[PDB]
Amino acid sequence: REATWVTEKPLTLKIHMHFRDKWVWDENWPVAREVARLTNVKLVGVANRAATNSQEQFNLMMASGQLPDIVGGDNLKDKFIRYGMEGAFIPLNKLIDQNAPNLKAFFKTHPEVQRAITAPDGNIYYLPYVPDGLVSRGYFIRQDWLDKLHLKTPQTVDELYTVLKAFKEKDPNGNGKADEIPFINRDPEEVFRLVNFWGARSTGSNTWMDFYVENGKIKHPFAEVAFKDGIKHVAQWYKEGLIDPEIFTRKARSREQTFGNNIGGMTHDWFASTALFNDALSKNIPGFKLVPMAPPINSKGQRWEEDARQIPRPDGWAITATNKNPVETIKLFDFYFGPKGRELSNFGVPGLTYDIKNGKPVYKDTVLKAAQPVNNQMYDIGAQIPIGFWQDYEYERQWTNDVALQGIDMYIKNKYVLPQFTGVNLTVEEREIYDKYWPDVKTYMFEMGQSWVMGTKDPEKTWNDYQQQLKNRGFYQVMIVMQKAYDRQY
Ligand SMILES: [Ca+2]
Repeated sequence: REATWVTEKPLTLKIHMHFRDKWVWDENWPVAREVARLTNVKLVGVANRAATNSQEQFNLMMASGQLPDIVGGDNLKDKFIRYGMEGAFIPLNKLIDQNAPNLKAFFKTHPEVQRAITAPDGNIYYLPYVPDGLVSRGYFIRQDWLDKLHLKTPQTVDELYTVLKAFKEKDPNGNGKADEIPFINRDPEEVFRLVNFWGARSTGSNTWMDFYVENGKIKHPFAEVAFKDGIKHVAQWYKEGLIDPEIFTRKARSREQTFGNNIGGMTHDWFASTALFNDALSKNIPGFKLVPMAPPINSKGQRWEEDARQIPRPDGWAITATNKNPVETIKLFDFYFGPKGRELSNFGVPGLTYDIKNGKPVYKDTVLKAAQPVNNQMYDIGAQIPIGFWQDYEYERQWTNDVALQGIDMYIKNKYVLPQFTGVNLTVEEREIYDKYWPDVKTYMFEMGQSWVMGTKDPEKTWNDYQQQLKNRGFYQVMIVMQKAYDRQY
């Protein structure tokens, strides 16, 4: 028996949580078992472990019969809202005010967050993953390769093109082989962000292919003429091999592969984990020096850093209408917003991954000296996972080295980060159009995007057909409701 118990008799619930296309909830996780012990509530996963698409799995579950008790994961906000209104997920407003003091307090002081997760009917259908921090990604380039080739840090897109071209043809790793890949990225979507170099947006926030606002008008990056011209340039860089040919397939371990084998020359990724490669590779590649660099001046004469930490993220978990124990569930959820629950969800297990010293959670040296970035380590034990939790930046500071810190401070000080889209609140009627067309349009945009990048389709020759399809697929119907909602507020 524990004072943190949310129920006297032991309670086990089923959870479907497939996330980031490669992970599933594991009751075996140290963190999970630690929370079970402290709350007397144990969660058992039911997600298909051999799945490669989390979203597909959510749909599969939505059509596999009786739903589990809890559903969680990344990029589920729209599904939580859509099916929440359909009655698949229950409203949490009441449950919170009456049984979740930690959350009621959090929302009271975080009105923007509460608004961001509220549905058109005014109901809260899930608890979000709430990131902590300001900046997210930044550009990194091989300083040792620049020095080896006697090149200066590229300040413009034209200078960058010359640098990447040199990386490709001048054998910087000096093994006499043309094995260098100028630009690499673990996120395929970052290839689309390259259009920034030519004054075109790729997304309005940390949420991929999100809308943005410009002079009181809602716009979507993939529908703009600037994207047509910008993507032509990206396609060219891809054809010339300046961009990793496996950009859409490599994914997750692109850094360990390309930097580890000394063939990657530049990327655009999160500061902390990316800078760590300098420490992880120092022994094998002596001169290895991956450093942050300001965004190059684009075709519009500006240095853009389009990405920023998003608070909250469209990630989290909800309670299904089939959950026979809703009050205990919300209490379990509330535990995560208390001091001990938040600590576990961020650092892992005390005595395992960290220890309390001077009263503060302090990571063990075995974790800090590991070859694997600290967040990857947390994922392995059930921490820093996209459930409904409040991230604590202190967990990140401990493994943010001086190189990363310098880059972070440079971006903050120089204000390269573009204003982020804070979204809009649609009425039920407006949301109906949104849920009917947006999902499929988004899918189509990505597909067209890859085709343009890989040269299987010429953006110039297919633009009119593309615009016609966006129309036929209801994209402009979605755009109109978005604009009506935007004005309804500003
Ligand atoms: Ca080489």
